[PDB]
Amino acid sequence: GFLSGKRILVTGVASKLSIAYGIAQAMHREGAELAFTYQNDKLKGRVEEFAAQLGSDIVLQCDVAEDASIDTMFAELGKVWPKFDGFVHSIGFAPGDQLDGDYVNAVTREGFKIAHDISSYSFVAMAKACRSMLNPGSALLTLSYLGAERAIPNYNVMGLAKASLEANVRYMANAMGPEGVRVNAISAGPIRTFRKMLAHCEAVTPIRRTVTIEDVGNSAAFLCSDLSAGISGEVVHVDGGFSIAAMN
Amino acid sequence: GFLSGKRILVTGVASKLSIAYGIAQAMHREGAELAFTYQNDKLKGRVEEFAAQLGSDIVLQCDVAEDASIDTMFAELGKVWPKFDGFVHSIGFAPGDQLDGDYVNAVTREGFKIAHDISSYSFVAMAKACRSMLNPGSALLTLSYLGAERAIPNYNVMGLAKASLEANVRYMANAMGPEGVRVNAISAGPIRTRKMLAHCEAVTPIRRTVTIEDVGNSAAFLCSDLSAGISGEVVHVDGGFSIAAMN
Amino acid sequence: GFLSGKRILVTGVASKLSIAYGIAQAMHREGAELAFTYQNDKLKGRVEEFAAQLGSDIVLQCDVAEDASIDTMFAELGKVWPKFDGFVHSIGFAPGDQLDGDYVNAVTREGFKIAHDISSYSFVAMAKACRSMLNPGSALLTLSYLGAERAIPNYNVMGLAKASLEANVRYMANAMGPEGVRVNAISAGPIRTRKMLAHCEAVTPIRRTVTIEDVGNSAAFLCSDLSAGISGEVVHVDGGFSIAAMN
Amino acid sequence: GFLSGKRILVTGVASKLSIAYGIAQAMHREGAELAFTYQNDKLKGRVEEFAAQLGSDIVLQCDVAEDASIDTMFAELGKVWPKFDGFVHSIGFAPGDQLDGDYVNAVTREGFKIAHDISSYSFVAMAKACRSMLNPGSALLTLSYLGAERAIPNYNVMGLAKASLEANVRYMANAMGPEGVRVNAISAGPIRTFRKMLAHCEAVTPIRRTVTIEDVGNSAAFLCSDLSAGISGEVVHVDGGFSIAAMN
Ligand SMILES: [N]C(=O)C1=[C][N+]([C]2O[C]([C]OP(=O)([O-])OP([O])(=O)O[C][C]3O[C](N4[C]=NC5=C4N=[C]N=C5[N])[C]([O])[C]3[O])[C]([O])[C]2O[B@@]2([O])C3=C([C]=[C][C]=[C]3)[C]=NN2C([N])=O)=[C][C]=[C]1
Ligand SMILES: [N]C(=O)C1=[C][N+]([C]2O[C]([C]OP(=O)([O-])OP([O])(=O)O[C][C]3O[C](N4[C]=NC5=C4N=[C]N=C5[N])[C]([O])[C]3[O])[C]([O])[C]2O[B@@]2([O])C3=C([C]=[C][C]=[C]3)[C]=NN2C([N])=O)=[C][C]=[C]1
Ligand SMILES: [N]C(=O)C1=[C][N+]([C]2O[C]([C]OP(=O)([O-])OP([O])(=O)O[C][C]3O[C](N4[C]=NC5=C4N=[C]N=C5[N])[C]([O])[C]3[O])[C]([O])[C]2O[B@@]2([O])C3=C([C]=[C][C]=[C]3)[C]=NN2C([N])=O)=[C][C]=[C]1
Ligand SMILES: [N]C(=O)C1=[C][N+]([C]2O[C]([C]OP(=O)([O-])OP([O])(=O)O[C][C]3O[C](N4[C]=NC5=C4N=[C]N=C5[N])[C]([O])[C]3[O])[C]([O])[C]2O[B@@]2([O])C3=C([C]=[C][C]=[C]3)[C]=NN2C([N])=O)=[C][C]=[C]1
Repeated sequence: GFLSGKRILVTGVASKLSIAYGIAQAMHREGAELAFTYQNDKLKGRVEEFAAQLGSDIVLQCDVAEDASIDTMFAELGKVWPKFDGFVHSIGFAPGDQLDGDYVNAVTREGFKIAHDISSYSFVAMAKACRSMLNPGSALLTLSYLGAERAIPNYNVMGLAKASLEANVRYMANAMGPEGVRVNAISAGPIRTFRKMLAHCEAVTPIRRTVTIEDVGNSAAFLCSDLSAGISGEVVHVDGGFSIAAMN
Repeated sequence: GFLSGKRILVTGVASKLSIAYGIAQAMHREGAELAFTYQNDKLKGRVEEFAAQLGSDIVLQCDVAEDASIDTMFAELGKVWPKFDGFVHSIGFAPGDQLDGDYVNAVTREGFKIAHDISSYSFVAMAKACRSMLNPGSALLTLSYLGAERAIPNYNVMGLAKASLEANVRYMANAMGPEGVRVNAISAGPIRTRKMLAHCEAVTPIRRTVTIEDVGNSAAFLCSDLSAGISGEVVHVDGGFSIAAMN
Repeated sequence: GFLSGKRILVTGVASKLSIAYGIAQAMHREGAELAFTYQNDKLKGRVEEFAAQLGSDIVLQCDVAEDASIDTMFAELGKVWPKFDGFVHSIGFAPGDQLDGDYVNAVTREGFKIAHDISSYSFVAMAKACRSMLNPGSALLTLSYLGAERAIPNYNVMGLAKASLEANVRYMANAMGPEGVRVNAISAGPIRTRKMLAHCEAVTPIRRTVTIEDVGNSAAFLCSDLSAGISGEVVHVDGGFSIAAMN
Repeated sequence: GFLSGKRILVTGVASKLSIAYGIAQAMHREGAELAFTYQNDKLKGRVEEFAAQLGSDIVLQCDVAEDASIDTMFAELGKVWPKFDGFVHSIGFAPGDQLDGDYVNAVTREGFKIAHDISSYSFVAMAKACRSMLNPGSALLTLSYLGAERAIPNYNVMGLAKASLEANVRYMANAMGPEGVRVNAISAGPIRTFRKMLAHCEAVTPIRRTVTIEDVGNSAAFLCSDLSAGISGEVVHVDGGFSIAAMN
């Protein structure tokens, strides 16, 4: 596979529906050696077994809200991989009350802080903590959403956090490029991981279907492989062309 | 002039060189009645003098880091302006260590938190706190910068906070549009007040850096009923710098 | 008003509903002296009457399909305005068959050629033909549309021609900036004058379609010294429509 | 390879330095069956032999200035491939006088017409002429340049033609998507196929090198493969992050 010889850490695997699962799947298909993180001691067993099916028993706890947890995860990772070739950041959160109704009425100082901290800062917090561990030719990948670029009802403060995240992609690419690391995002179309949101995108997307975790995983695999050696700092739309049409 | 009849609150005046100052001068030139905030004790006197020179004695304390300080400022404002026509948000900050050197090395969780809180969250915090006071036809304005869109050396986490601020403009414009409020930003070129300035002078299509007068005249337009068809827009007032490459 | 002292040429007036008409009214309201072109014999009378109502008797024929017609129009213009301050380009056309149905089936080599020639090339053709006549401080303006940026059904090859027109704005702004000329576009929302209009009304943040008055007030700003810090910009005057999704 | 079972037409191969060559190379590496066009009876032998090295003796004359030539090329192609899975458009031209000096002084009605006709219209002229021949899952690819988005000295009217071309990508994707065809562009960084232009991009690009025809070919291969099934109507920057940095 075109990831042979690569070791990639994959965050965000929570179930077989997770975008991160589809990415891990495609990467394993392409010959990558994988490691997995999990947020809390609840997902622990569930992720250990997803890992197993994908050639791996590197399953490590990490809450990205805490610098200590990120450090201790990469110290653990360093025991089996003193060096490695990048990671997939597939993590986001905002408090539930943030994401319903009029944006201005819903947003709070605290809601804004957590959304940005978990959905955007954590991407660079992970890069900081593993920087000396990355091989030349490493690639970092995060997952964004059209909410960054357009005002979408209910998406609310997550849109700001995703915009911060896409700028984070650019400043990371810029800072880490000279030492041979690429940094990109995929802006994915909607996937079941909102019933009206999915339905709308299907009717008006150029490809006339919603994208799958397989489509996103294949794009992800490519973007973390040396095939994409020419691509850095880019948000690639894997939404079947939805964002480039209007009034279909 | 073209803002006669409008009541506009102007934040962020700190000196005669402040963008907010060029904006307040331009708006007063166009007949706006103005009100002013100041952040702390150190700036109160400067802002009173500027306000007096521009016909105003509404000078109110406001530290956008705190919800209570925004709320009491608007309660104070409501005694003289029970309704008004919008505000200019000309505020941002990141701790000094954030803005020098390699971005990935410089940024910290706390530095990121403050940059976004002060430079982005505060725009919608002010809007939330005065929403019921805004007349139909109101306009809100904030100030952003090309670092929101491109990776600029040393700008670092402030680029992320400005990107969050630009999306805030879109989300606020969309939320507030139905009750008659527009929300825009000006992405200003760097203002001569250091290596970046010499660069922008040479390669900007109009062959100079923009001034606070340029910015102020665009800002007054964007807060006036002349810009009635413009909302959720980041307008580049950088002399065309951003749209050129390899000049 | 804010265009006193400016001499601006206005193309594209065809009726009281023309965007160019709202623009000419707004500029005359702001003290500009105006000049007018008309495309052909059929429109001459309408444009003379409008010009007279707005204080002008400079009404000149110009078909931008031909180099000689642009050159003689500007030679005519130079007898009354040896120098002047810019022009509003409000011209586009594609043959009728281009603009209905599947894009790939509708477009032809000839239809593409004409759409780009008339709707894009003509902006720089006019600029070339009057370059030496423009005062420092001059501004050129053209009218574009969201189809330049997104695939819109039925707009078809006109979207490609508008994209070429937007890049023309950037290349002209960059070329002409050093001698004191700015060049911008307004990307106007669809104006009520059919299913698209009902759509834009419901989902546009300001909850209405923009009017030729909205467009005209932005255009007058962009041709005035108030927009001195703005060049090579496509400003969206569509009420925020383009920056929202799934409304 | 991830193009196995695909048949792709590749235009624009003029020499071993051509972007189209690097694309053909990568595609053949990935198992695609190839066909090649050539502009004039001069390149004929030279292209026939490039083809041979890449598993192919489908080498067909085509001048994209002429509808008849495009039609007769696809009729010929139809003799060996009644159906096929898309094509690479790697064609552009403007008269030499267009591309030097002040844009406004250099541009002419005729220069503008030819630049747009050859660099932009020809992409959709090819799609029109082979539409009934495309399999579901087909992909079309063209090559653009940052000149479309920014004003670059000397690039002049080619910038307008490339902007027209990128809009063409979107309207094509929109029109052809429902019948199962994707359409994308790669905006490539500078490649030797200007000595100061290359040099500048090397110093200030995040990856600190200019991209190669191999980087572009690998991205091209991906974008014409089913791995990119989620991507349509997109201009992918394969310029090593150059366009997303400023003042480096
Ligand atoms: N889905 C869709 O459609 C989309 C998405 N996106 C994105 O991506 C990401 C991922 O997510 P998903 O896959 O989808 O889901 P899940 O599976 O559930 O996952 C999540 C995750 O995360 C994590 N976390 C949290 N928190 C935390 C964590 N970790 C660690 N630490 C901490 N603290 C968990 O665990 C899991 O695993 C994301 O990012 C997304 O985004 B978003 O915003 C969205 C959605 C939807 C739609 C849109 C958007 C969802 N979600 N989100 C979030 N969360 O953020 C993109 C596109 C599309
Ligand atoms: N300059 C230039 O070039 C620019 C700018 N920009 C922007 O805008 C704004 C404003 O700025 P300026 O005017 O310039 O400055 P100053 O005067 O200093 O001011 C500021 C203000 O704020 C305030 N604050 C703070 N914090 C706070 C406040 N208030 C309240 N509360 C609180 N807490 C003070 O007081 C004053 O007044 C801004 O936003 C800006 O941005 B930035 O980032 C930038 C710069 C430069 C360049 C670029 C950018 C600077 N600064 N910044 C900040 N700070 O943020 C835009 C464009 C341009
Ligand atoms: N409307 C709306 O919605 C819009 C529009 N836009 C644009 O802008 C311009 C103008 O339009 P309007 O005003 O609307 O129309 P009218 O009135 O018809 O006008 C036109 C003009 O032009 C001229 N021409 C032609 N050809 C020629 C000329 N001149 C000279 N020479 C030659 N050859 C006539 O005469 C008249 O005056 C334009 O550009 C527009 O665009 B488009 O595309 C559109 C529409 C609609 C919608 C969208 C778009 C219509 N039309 N168009 C054309 N035509 O092109 C913008 C936005 C909006
Ligand atoms: N190079 C670089 O850097 C770049 C490029 N790009 C693009 O891509 C394409 C391709 O080109 P190249 O590869 O580069 O080159 P070559 O090899 O030489 O090729 C060309 C071709 O074409 C053809 N043709 C022409 N005409 C015609 C034809 N065919 C057919 N028919 C007709 N009529 C020939 O044969 C050959 O093969 C292109 O498109 C490009 O673009 B551009 O604009 C550019 C350049 C440079 C830089 C930039 C840009 C060059 N060139 N070009 C043109 N031509 O167009 C992209 C990016 C980069």
